[PDB]
Amino acid sequence: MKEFYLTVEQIGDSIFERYIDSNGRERTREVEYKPSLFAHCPESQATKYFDIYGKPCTRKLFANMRDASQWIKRMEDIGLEALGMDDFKLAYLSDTYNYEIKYDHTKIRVANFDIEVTSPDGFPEPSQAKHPIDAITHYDSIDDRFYVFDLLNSPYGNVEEWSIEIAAKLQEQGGDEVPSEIIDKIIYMPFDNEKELLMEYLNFWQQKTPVILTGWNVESFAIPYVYNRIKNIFGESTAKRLSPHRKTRVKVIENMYGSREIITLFGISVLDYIDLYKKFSFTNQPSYSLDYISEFELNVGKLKYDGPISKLRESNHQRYISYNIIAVYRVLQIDAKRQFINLSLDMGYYAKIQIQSVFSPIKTWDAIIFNSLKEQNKVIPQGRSHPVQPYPGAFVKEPIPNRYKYVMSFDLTSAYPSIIRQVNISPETIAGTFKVAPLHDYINAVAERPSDVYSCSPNGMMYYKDRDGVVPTEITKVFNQRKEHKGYMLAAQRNGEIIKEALHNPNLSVDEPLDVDYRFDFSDEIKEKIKKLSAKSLNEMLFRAQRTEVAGMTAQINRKALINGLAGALGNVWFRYYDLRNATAITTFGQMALQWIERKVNEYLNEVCGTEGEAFVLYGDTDSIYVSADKIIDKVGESKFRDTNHWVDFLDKFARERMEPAIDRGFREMCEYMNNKQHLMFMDREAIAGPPLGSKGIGGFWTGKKRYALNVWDMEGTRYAEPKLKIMGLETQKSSTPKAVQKALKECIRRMLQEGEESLQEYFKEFEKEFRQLNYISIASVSSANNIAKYDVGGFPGPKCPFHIRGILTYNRAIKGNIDAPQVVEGEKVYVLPLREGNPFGDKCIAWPSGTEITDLIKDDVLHWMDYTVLLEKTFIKPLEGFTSAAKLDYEKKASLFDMF
DNA sequence: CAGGTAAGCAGTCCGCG
DNA sequence: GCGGACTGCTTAC
Ligand SMILES: Nc1nc2c(ncn2[C@H]2C[C@H](O)[C@@H](COP(=O)(O)OP(=O)(O)OP(=O)(O)O)O2)c(=O)[nH]1
Ligand SMILES: [Ca+2]
Ligand SMILES: [Ca+2]
Ligand SMILES: [Ca+2]
Ligand SMILES: [Ca+2]
Ligand SMILES: [Ca+2]
Repeated sequence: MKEFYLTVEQIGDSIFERYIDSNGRERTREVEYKPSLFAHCPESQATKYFDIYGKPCTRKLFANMRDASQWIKRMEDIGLEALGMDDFKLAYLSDTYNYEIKYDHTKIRVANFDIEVTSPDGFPEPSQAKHPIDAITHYDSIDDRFYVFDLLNSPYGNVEEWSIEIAAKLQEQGGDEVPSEIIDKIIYMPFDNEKELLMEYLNFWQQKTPVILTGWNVESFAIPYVYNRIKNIFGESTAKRLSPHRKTRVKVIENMYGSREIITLFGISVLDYIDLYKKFSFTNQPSYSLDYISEFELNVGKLKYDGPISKLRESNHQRYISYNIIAVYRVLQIDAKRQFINLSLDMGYYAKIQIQSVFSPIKTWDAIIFNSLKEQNKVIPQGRSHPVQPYPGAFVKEPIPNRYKYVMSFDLTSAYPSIIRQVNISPETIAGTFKVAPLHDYINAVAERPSDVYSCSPNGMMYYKDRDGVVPTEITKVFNQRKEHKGYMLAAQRNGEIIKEALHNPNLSVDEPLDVDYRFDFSDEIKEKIKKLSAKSLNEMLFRAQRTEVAGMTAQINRKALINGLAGALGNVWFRYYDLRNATAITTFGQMALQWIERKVNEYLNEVCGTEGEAFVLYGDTDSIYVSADKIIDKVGESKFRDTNHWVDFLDKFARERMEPAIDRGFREMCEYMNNKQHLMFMDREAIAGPPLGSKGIGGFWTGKKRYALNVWDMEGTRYAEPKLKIMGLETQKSSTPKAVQKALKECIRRMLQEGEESLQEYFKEFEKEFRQLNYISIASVSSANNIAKYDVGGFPGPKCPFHIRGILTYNRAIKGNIDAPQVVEGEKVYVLPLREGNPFGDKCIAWPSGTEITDLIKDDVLHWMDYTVLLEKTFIKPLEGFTSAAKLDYEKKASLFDMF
């Protein structure tokens, strides 16, 4: 097989590389890598190296990496550019793997671990590591085994061995319900004392050294705790055995308010699953406890136990250990679904970076572009200092707040990356500038043509047309990948709808799910067999289709995020290719494109309708338009349609056969106007929206910019079995909105859009009547809690104290003195409830850690003093009032003359 | 910690005769 | 109590 790296490090003048050799074996080597850097040289100097601008360079080969780094410093002292890849391990990887890396995941050791630490005096701080580690479960991907290290004797209690037999039993049998599919994969090791446990763990770690290391909060908790505990018991040299090169570094992670400590283990790639999830999931969660996320992702119930975790080991060691094992498995289950590790490996190897660098689009693109340029013997410029400067972004149209019955939307495929490719925007393709006219002059096509030679953006920039820039070239490659995976995602989605349809008429038989590839549209034969299947088989097929869709989603949306990150990186001062001229060329072209096409669509539709000056485009954001289709439907007449699907078909046909060709002609003219390199503005129909045929539903409404709701029947070619709400920006979409309130507001909107005013009034009246029975967690608001200290003045709110911080301070006084009570963690999320006047907490609200029950100490008092009236008005009535006034609708029945009978 | 700008709403402080 | 200046938080792109 072709070799591939696992990890790479620079340690002094050596590269330390772990890799898979040509036989599939893991190896480690130390290489005295001699780096090269570059300086500009005279035109007469014969060379094959040129900077990105075509200026000749001489290569300087250094005796060692320190020599190279010192040379960079001296070049700064002289005042001359030091060119080339200054991150020497990226240069090493580029030299050693001068080919597209094909990796074999089965050979990469992926470790998933979790530790338990009993502590009677509050949260066990990793930097202190003052309490024994009493459990470790460490899953190894190569062995496919859960290795369980269990401390039986501790200063906090001596316990009996964990029983695998009890662990397997149902909760109703007194067991722990450790999933049957992992029972045979557990390797259980009990220990008489902690020193022995840790020594054996380290020997095990040396035998089975993780390449990728993951788990839940491992970077912020498990890794520093294990490192510091071992350091405290045995000394530093022993703790450094966690690194295969015996090198570690305390790394300070700092933001705008305070800092924290993590341990860098050289020769290991740590991908904490919480961070993978936050980056790659495109969710924003009220809580990031593993319990909360597992419930959300997997629909598994929380692991229940009696009493605090600080007493769980002594009271019920059996469950304590079973829960440690299940916690490790839950991360594996989430990954089986989301495939973030696979994503990271894909992106890391593609870029030729340390895998953990996938968190940084700047580093990722720096490496992609360097490797691309190196292929041509071109030489990357030195990174420079730039002051942070604001720059303009997208255009967003101000909508007229209203109901909108029939709506068709369109938006550009990969807008910003497509603009980059179309205009040819790149550091080395800048050709000059032209004298700019006001933006509206380009939008209305009255401005002088910018250039008859170069490709232009209405910010004044001109670009070469003779050859593609490296940014367009490399962005196109990742775009093509994204497009492939999105194809699979949408096929899986359409396949899901077929199954949902079939589930209306399930067959009374015993059978199996069909063995099919859900990434491809079902054939006629498959469709026929599906129509003959049982509910059991259909539901299994739906589950599989939906898992396939999720896998496609992960692969596509994060490749989209990467390419969009390149457009953004051009406006990030830490990017090697930072240039506000290029960043603004993208954003300003986008503003033009949107407003240009708004004009063209209006002109086209006024033509086909025989009107003048009428606004068909009601809204737009960045690269999208929302077109009122009422007059189109009305031109045929509603009574001509057999059912909802009939007019959806008609609008779909109108969009594809009339709208899109007109849109395309408008954009081709714009491309010619700007003299662009290639027409790539592809604005395809997104949504077809409207009320169900014959209903009193309103179809959709807008309250303002970035705040709307649509009843969608077809989304990017997926024809839904049941209408789906596309809701953007409204409170139903915000993690800060109480769970039960999101649900109720969503139902109000569904009723507005699908059923009408009377239906809405019926639901509101019921909700208002019953909501006091809702569980306190379901009606609590959520907020991130930053700067708790700033606003804390002797335990009381300081000037300008935010509402949620006030709540936290109220909580702190209420639990004061308790070493055991859960503390609110700076920067994490809290639940927030308002409190009735004259409550014993002495303030108008209380807040506590999100994803948790409030401590039993005060729970009864919170429940008793909760202000339901305020809660209802702020989270429910006020947003609903916003929706209904916008839609010109009443959520309460107004008086009428009929009342007099 | 890690990636760009636009823009919405909650809430504080305080004016507004 | 609404509106502005401001902070804080959170979404749409
Ligand atoms: N830097 C950055 N830019 C974004 C992000 N989301 C959207 N944008 C910018 C770049 C996009 O091209 C543009 C339009 O947003 P869209 O959500 O419609 O994405 P895009 O057109 O790229 O892909 P699409 O084919 O519509 O799925 O807005 C983001 O998360 N980061
Ligand atoms: Ca635990
Ligand atoms: Ca788009
Ligand atoms: Ca599309
Ligand atoms: Ca059937
Ligand atoms: Ca869009």
